[PDB]
Amino acid sequence: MIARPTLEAHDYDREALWSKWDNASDSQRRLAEKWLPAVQAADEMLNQGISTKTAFATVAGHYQVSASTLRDKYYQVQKFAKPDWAAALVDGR
Repeated sequence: MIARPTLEAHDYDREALWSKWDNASDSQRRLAEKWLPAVQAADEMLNQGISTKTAFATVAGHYQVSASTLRDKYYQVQKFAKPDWAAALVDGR
């Protein structure tokens, strides 16, 4: 679950960011949920020091997503705290 966290440690108030999620359509939250297990699984593989090609290839093999698309998003959510990653995926360009 994107449970609901300890809204305690943050120089920025997310109510605005999470209000956006609450008002987002079901399809948008659903899309973010689909991309959340792929980005999270990739982090575990990089932690084990697996080659990026093999790490992304394995993820692209198990998940039907573009390896190039997932890599761009993985670095983009790096600056965002993991708990807000679900909200960051809602905000697409």
